[PDB]
Parts: sequence; structure tokens; C-alpha cells
Amino acid sequence: KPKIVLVGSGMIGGVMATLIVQKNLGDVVMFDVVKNMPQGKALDTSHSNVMAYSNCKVTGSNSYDDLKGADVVIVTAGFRDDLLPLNNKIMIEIGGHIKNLCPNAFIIVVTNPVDVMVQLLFEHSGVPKNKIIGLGGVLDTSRLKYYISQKLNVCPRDVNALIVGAHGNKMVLLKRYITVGGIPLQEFINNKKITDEEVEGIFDRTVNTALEIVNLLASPYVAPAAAIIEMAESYLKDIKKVLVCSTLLEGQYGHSNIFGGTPLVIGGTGVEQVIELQLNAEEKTKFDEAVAETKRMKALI
Amino acid sequence: KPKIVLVGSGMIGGVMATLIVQKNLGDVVMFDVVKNMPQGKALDTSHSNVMAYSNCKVTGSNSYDDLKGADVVIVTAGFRDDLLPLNNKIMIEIGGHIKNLCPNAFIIVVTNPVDVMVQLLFEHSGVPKNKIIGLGGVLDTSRLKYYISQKLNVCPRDVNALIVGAHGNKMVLLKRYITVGGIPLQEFINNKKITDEEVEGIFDRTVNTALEIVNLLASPYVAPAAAIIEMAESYLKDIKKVLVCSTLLEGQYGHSNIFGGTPLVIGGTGVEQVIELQLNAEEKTKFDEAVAETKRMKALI
Amino acid sequence: KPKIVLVGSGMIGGVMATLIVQKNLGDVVMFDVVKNMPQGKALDTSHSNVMAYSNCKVTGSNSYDDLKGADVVIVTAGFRDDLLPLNNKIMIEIGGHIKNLCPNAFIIVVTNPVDVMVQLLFEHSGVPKNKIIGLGGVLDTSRLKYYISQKLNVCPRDVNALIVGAHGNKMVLLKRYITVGGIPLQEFINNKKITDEEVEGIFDRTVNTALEIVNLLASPYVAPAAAIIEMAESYLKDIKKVLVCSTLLEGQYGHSNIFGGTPLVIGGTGVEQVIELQLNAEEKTKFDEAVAETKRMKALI
Amino acid sequence: KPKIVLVGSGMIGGVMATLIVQKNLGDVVMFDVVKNMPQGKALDTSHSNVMAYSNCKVTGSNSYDDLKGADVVIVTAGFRDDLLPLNNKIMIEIGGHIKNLCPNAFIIVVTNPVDVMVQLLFEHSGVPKNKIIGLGGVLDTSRLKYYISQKLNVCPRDVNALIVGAHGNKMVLLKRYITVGGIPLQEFINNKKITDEEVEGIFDRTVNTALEIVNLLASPYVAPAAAIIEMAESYLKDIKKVLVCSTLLEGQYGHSNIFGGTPLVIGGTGVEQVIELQLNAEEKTKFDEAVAETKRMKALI
Repeated sequence: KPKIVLVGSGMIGGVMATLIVQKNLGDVVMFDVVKNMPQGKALDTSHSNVMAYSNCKVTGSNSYDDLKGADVVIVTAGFRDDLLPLNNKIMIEIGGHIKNLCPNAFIIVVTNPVDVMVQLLFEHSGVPKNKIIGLGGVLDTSRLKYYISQKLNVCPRDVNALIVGAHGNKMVLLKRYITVGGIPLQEFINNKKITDEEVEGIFDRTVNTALEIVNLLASPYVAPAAAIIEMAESYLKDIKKVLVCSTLLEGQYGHSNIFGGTPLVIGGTGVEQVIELQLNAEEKTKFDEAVAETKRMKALI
Repeated sequence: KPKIVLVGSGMIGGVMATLIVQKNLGDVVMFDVVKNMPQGKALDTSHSNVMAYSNCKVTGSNSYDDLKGADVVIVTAGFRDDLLPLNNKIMIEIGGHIKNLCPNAFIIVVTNPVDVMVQLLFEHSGVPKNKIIGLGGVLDTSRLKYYISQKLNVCPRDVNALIVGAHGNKMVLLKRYITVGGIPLQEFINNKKITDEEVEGIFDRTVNTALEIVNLLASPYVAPAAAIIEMAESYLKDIKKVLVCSTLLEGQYGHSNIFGGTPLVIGGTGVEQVIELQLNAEEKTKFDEAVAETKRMKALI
Repeated sequence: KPKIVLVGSGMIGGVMATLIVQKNLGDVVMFDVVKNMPQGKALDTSHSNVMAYSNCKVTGSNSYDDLKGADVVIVTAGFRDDLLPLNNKIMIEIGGHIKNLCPNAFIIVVTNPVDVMVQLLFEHSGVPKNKIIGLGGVLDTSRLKYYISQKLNVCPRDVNALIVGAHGNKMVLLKRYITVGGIPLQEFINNKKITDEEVEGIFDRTVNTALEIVNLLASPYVAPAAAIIEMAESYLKDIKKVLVCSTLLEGQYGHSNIFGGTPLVIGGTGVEQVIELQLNAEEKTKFDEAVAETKRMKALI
Repeated sequence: KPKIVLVGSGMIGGVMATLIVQKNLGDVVMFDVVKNMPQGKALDTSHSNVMAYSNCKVTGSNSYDDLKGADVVIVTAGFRDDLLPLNNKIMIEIGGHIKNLCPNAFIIVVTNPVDVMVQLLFEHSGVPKNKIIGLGGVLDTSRLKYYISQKLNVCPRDVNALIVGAHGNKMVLLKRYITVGGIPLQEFINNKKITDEEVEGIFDRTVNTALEIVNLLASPYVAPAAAIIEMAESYLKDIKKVLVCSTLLEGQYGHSNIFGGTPLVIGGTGVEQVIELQLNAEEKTKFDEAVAETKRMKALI
């Protein structure tokens, strides 16, 4: 049975464990530095195996040895430049344990700013570049896809969209790469089913969604968890989905030695392909600005 | 598209909305008297439609008119005898809205003490007796089934067990009615795969599980949500599952005018059958004690 | 519980009934003019409810009254111009029963040539134009999507493609409308991950797939059944998927009074939108040739 | 990705491949000695990956080397005592290839008479006794469970029942071990929801179901395929379901050196437990008669 370790058992961790049991994906360790809490969540979640017809062990842990033999490790733990050293320390610690205990794990990093933190954990863990990625594009594009789908009254999954560069305020929303049922969004604009102005409003809403939800006396954890589990499941079941995630750039987009958000393929060997978009000059300028902010923060460590 | 209204958008409500989207079961209204919070949770949850390949609207509301045309209403709202009047007031209010806005809804009550509150909402809403039930047995038995399954190393769902009478400390764990893969538990005791003492320990753990989880710096909401959605789904898809829930007793077990936990069948018309267990005298004594506590609290309203 | 009637219980019908039970989608009537056969298939299939955790009645019938109250009707029955009158007779008979017994059903026609037969059944049944469609594009594009996905080593569903006009040898494969993870196929050609020549080979293979399978001592029924059930499920669950199907053209593509393959949206009210592709002149010429063959055969009835 | 090889690509094989793709369970090889046919079925089935959101390779083969690295092997190939030598020859051939090419595979045998043939393949393949079982109980009990569920108007899966000894006319239907929602069937008889006479009629129908379906101008393959895939999935996902299958008896029921139908647990290591029912004397007499027929035929090889 696959073993999935959640390093961080906050709200996102809770939904992830719930979904893993629903999908019968693997045994789950809910790890956290906070005592008792993950044990309680794990106990609650384990009972849902009955309703789900599943058989996944769900355990809680404050003990790093439970990383042993993990097939997937998802890192949400962490404490705005002033947070960079603190969270780097966490990545140092986690990285050591990964190298010691599950060097062959597929690693998904969520800790913000994710495009910096994923590279830090890469550096501190020594795992292969095809075995560690950051959450970004699957989540951000889920917002864009959903809002467009509601304007056009179609199934959310039938909207495809790419958001690249970085996860955060400089995320690059590529209008040219939006399709609906495989059809260019521009055709729907031409047919007056949606306007350019509605699309720009949706772009603004997408960039600011975390803020919107925070201001609504909540915080995002359901969709982040679902995005992470889509990525993890594509690895565990070798589905080879095309998913936009943060990955090491080795020449793509003219960049090296930095992680950035780009479409890639997740299969049973990890990142099987990194897909380099043929961005035009203006799109490329936006991509470069996103990654430049990642570089700026990386240089501060 | 079916419409499911969650009256109460706390932790249990959050997991319920998540699961409804995963299962593509229906549009969801997350209702709460707390402003903004359900709107935030609903917005977050709606994005997960993309990952789930679903198309369920998820909206938040502080407005009771959103009960209009609900097919299923799940009540978790509410504020230990001294809480009975307070929560009764809530049931009065909700009941009026149900009668006005969704008199044909299937109603699942969770507010504790559930066996009292479900009858109060029945009385204040005027819905048919086959259209309103309380959460209890599916949740409690999920604990018992799970713990036994881990002792015997089998799939949790392959353990069947009945817990009856009431949801709470007087719940009746019927040892005679435990089976594993359809086989009496006694055969596994005879074969020394599990002992009577282990089973009694598991009974104690089952009764006190909420307390265990609360003491572990958490609180149960994942398994409660999964239990509720199993009940709701059996109604919405006319599955006719046998599920132990709190229902109006009309002569069964010698009781009338009171709700108690018993196996029943949930299908597209609501409670299609109430199954009366042929309890022996000792089991019956325990059942009567559970329901007597429900009567005691009902008499205080 | 939804009621799905399969008018025709051959191989495609068998797989459809199997999938409906797996998905717990509705009660199934397997209708056929051949005595006993559908009763046997239905009996076999009904047992699989146990393995699937479903509760769908599956019955066999040689009796047209079992169309009564059908929510979905799928027509595969039928006996190459010389077959047109014969199959028209079948559509006359079925049409009468539909009008009498399930005038509100959503109708999916498969009988070939489907773009002619769907219009004949429309004419003989009197159902609204938004409530009857023909199988074509979902099946044909499943071939194109699959073959491209195997060249590029990605999840089959992540390839999107449109095939329009008609189902049969004149089907129009729109190279410009192929995307992979939302990205234009041309980018993958530019990057030498696939060539124009491979794509043309795949186009030829797609057009001739039925012939390939027939020559391999088989015949296609699994993918046709899966395509039909994807369409039916989008209706039954109001998913509003964008699916390419044969539908009445009322001005789109400059055509009237004829059915043709085009992207459309299937939701709970039937065809909720017909999407008119903004074809260029060359693409339009191919579309017109496909539909001209449909017109030619329609004129022979 | 797990690899599942179907040795035999007839009707049962076709449904198995279909279900494996629906469940995204693994790559599939459809093997058959008949040329071209499995290649055609495999090609058809592979396209359904698009509709299922799956990524399973489906290939056809007449070449035994495609057994290499199989995780699961399902044997339906084979040509009434006079058929025993013929089918034994097939088991000799297959057995050699298994030992050579996939000695660690989990093997499910279907070829009739299954309780004899599974032991022959065990003997000719050299695989461990916990890694090879025969289809019987899951299929037979699916009939019994389904028919009882329709009498009582409950979800089919909520009926549990055990049928033991052998698969065929001497199958032992254990009335004492039938439960409904975990409740003894006898309670439903006492309450006049079903009679002893109805139950005996259902027993007769269960024993003779294959004959019923054959006489209805069909033959059973959907439910057999679903039963086999339930067994295979319990292995592949380590679910540890309790499933009644044919397995080597090593003292259980007083028998040795023979395979018989009994509840057992299927998990990731194969047969993890063989559960010996505590049969009473009369039940035991019936069990012995079933297994005696298996012994009689085994002695003829």
C-alpha cells in the first residue's frame, strides 16, 4: 500500500487526509510539530474508511521517523521577507529527514512562497530534480477555469487555462491559452457569450482569490487540498496528467537554477516532461517578472 | 440538479460540502447565522469542482429563503440540560422555514442531543415521519466496525455491527449482532483471533470516542460528515441502504411518540422501512435505558 | 430513480448496461425485438449490482410499453443506401412509442448513418429539438485524443480535439483545434515531440478505426458504449459538459433543417447550447462536404 | 503501473478489460490463442480511457512472453469429465509460462471446473499457495444476495451470504449465514417480510442461474467479470476484503491437498487469511459432498 506523509496537519492537511481515504489512495501519516492534534484528526479520519469502502491507515505523528518509506511527501508546514529564514530552517530539517528516510519519495511543497521554498527543500534534501515540485498552477487555474465556466454555463473541467511563472500576485494569466471544450476563448468573446471586460474582471478575481476568501472570514484549504491530491494521484497511479506546477528550470524560458510554474507531466517516475510554452514577447515579459520576484527572495537566504 | 442545504456551516458542514462536490451529488447551500464565513467556505469549495470533474454550485448564505426547493436539509446548527431550550428555539425557527420553503425535503438532524432534537424539528416542521431522521448509528457503528477491523486485519466495511437506542453515552452496542464478512464475531473469538476482553475494550473506546478525540486537541467532524453524506446519498440516489438512524417509533420496541436509533432503509421516498430488531430481554433492557434518557430530556422542553 | 431504456440490446447495449450499473446511474431496460436475449443479459448484469455497491434494476424486454416514463432513451436498433428505408421504418415505430410513452425523454441515436437517422427519429417522435442528439464526435474524437496521447505520453483526457460535420468517412478532423493540456498541438510539432506526418497518419487511423477493428476479427462496442454513457450522464446529472454530437442545425454553419456534428453543451434540460465553431474557409469546405453527404442520404427517404 | 494479464479474451475477458479501464487499475494484456481477436478488442477498449479519465494501456496478444512482470494473471482460457485432460494440458502450458515469466503474480483461475483447475495450475506453476485462487463464491453469492435484496427491497450489497465447498451444482448455500444490514435473515422470516419457501426458491434459482441465463439465449459474463475484478482489486489495492474463493485447504474443514470454496482475506500479499467456518454437522455434510466431487474429478487426471 502506498504511503503518503503529510508534513503539516493543518486545515489543508485535514482535507488531504479526507480525500486520500475517499480515493483509497494510500496509508496516511498526518505529521505535525503540534502535539496531539494530528493524532486526533487521524483518529477521526480513520473511521471514514467505513463509509468510503476504503482501507487506508490514518495515523498522527510528531515523530519524524514516520517519514520512513514514504512514497509521497506533502509539505505544508511553515510560519513577509522576514519569514524566509524561519521557513528555510524548517526546510533544512525536513530535508535531512527526507534524505535519510525516504530519498525516493515524490515531494510536493506548499509552504509559501512556494517557488522559493520548493527550491530550498530540493537543495536541503538532495532528491532528484524530477522528484520535487511546488503547488501553484493547478490551484490558481482552478479559480480561473471555475469563474469562466460559470460565465459560460459549462462544466468547470471543460475550461482549460494556463497560469505560469510563480504562485502569488505576479502569477501570469495567459489569455491566449484559455479554451472551452477545446475551443479558443476568443470565439466565445466574438459570439458575445462573454466579454473582454468580464475576462479581465475574472483575471483580477483569480489573482486576488486568497485575499477574497480571507476577507470573507475564512481561508482557502479545500481547493488547495484537492489540487495537491490531483498532483499526488497522478504520480501514484502513473496517470501522466499535464499539470502546471513549480519545477526546476534547466534552460526553459531562458532560465536556470530557479523553480518556476510551468505545465509538466506527472507520472510514475515523477516529472516525466517539462513543457516549455512558446510564449510571445509580452507573455515572456510577464513570466520573467514573476520569476524575477522568486529570484529576489531566493537571493535573501 | 438536487439541492442540498447545510443549515450550519461549521467543520462538519465544511467536510459535507467537500464530499458533495467530490461525489457530484447536488448543488450546495452552506447556510449559517455567522456572517461571511459560509460565503468564504463556499467560494473555496466551489473551485474544487475542477479537480473533481463535477458541476455543483456551492454558495454561502445567511438568508433562510435559500432553503427554497431543497431536496435535502442537514441541520448541524445549535449551541447540558440547560441547552435544551436554546436549541429548541433554533428548531422552532428552522422548522417554520422548512414548512414554508421545502416541505418535501428529506431532513437529517445532527444537533445534540440528536434523538431529542430530531423529534423537536419533526414537531416544529410538520414534515412526514418518513422524511426526517437523526444521525447516530452510522457514525457510532463506524467506530466499532473500524476498531474490530483493525484487530482482525480486514477491510473496515466488511465488519457489520448495530448500535441502537440513542446517540450518546447510553448507546447500545449489540455484541450478538457483530459479523465479519457475514460471519458471527463469536467464531473469531472461538478461533482466538480476538478476545472477549479486546471486544469489551473496543466497546468502551467506541462509546467514548468523541471524548478521546476532544482530549487529543481536536474534535470529530470528518467521520460525522461522511456518515451524514452516506445517509443523504442513499436518499438522493434511491440506494435503499440499511442504515441505523434515529426515527419515530410507532410501536417498535414497545415504544411510541419518541425517536430512537434503529436500523432502517433509506430510499428515494425517505424512510422506506423501519427494522425492528428481535432483541432479547437483556438487550431490550439496555435499549429501554437509552430511550428513557431521551424521554427524560424531551419532557424538559 | 432515473430510468434508462436501451432500444437495442446488442454488444453496445450490453456494455452500456454494465456501465450504468457501475455508475449507479439509473434503472435499465434492455429492450430488443429478439426474444429472450435481453432478459438473459439483464439477469446477468443485475447481479453485478452487488460488486458495484449499486442499486439499479436491470430488466429485459421485447415489449415497447417499457418505454413508459423513460428519462433517457438510447437507440442502437437497426439493420448501403438500401438500408435507409428499412431503418427509417424502425425509426417510425420507435418514434410513435416515444411520443406516446416518454415524450419528455432525452434521446440519443446511434443507428447508422447516425446523422440521417437522428433527424428521422426527431421527425417521427415529435420531441423538442433540444432533446434528441446523435452519437458521433465523442466517439471519433476519443480515437484521435487517444492516439495523440500515446505519441506524446500524456493522459488521454488531456488531449482535446474536435471532429465535426458527420460521423463516418467524411468526418472533419480539425487540426487547428487540437490541444494538449490546453496547449496548441502546433507547439509540440515545433518542439519535435510529434511530426505533421505522424498527425496525418493518426488522422487516417481515426477515420478508418471501425474498419481496423472489424478487420481484426472484432467490432467496436466498448468505446461507443462509453461515449454514449458520457453523454447520457451529462444529461442525468446536469454536468453541462461540452460534447461533440449530432444536433439540428438552425442557421449554424449556414445550414438549416439538417443534423450535423458540432460541439454542444448537454445539461439537465437537454442541449443547452449549440456551439458554432468559427471555421476558416478550408475547414468550412470540409464541413459542408460532410453535411452534404447527410443531405444526399436524407433526400432518398 | 500494475500489469494485469487476461489469459483468455472471450466475453468475460472483454468485460474485465472494460472494468479495469473504468477503475484505472492497471495496464491490461488481453491474451488469447485466437489470432487478431484480442488485438481488436484491446484497440476498442483502449479508446474508452478518454471517457474514463484513465490511463491504462490495453494491448492484445497471442504471445505468451507478454506475461512478463504481470502483477495479476486471470485465467479464463479453456475448452464433461472428458474435458479434464484437455484443460489440464492448457494449465500445464500456462503454468510453465507463469513460473518463467511472472512467478510473483497473483493468479485467479476461472476455467471450469474451477476447484479442480485452480489446483492443477497451482501444481503446474509452482506459485505459493497464498498467491493462487479460484473464482466461485463471490459470483455465486452475488446471485443469492441480489435475489434476497429484491425480495426485501434493500441495497443488494447489504445482504451478506456465504456459499462454500465448490463452484457448481453442489455449491453449499448456508442459510444460517445470511444477514441483511447485519441482521439475521431469520428475523425477516419471523416478521413475515420473506418466507422460508421464498428463500428455498431463491436457493434453487441461485444454484441454477448459469442454466437460466444460458436458456435465455445468453450466457453469464458480466457478473463473473465483476466478481473477478473485485478479487483482483482487493489484491492490487491491499483492501483485505473478505471474499469467498477457492483456496488450498491445509487442515481446514478436516481436508488437505484439495482446493475448496471458503471465506478468505485478499490483501497485498495475496491470501492473508483463510477463514474456517464453524459449520454444524449437517452443513459440514454438504461441504464434504461438494469437495468430494472436486476430489473425484481431480483423481481422474
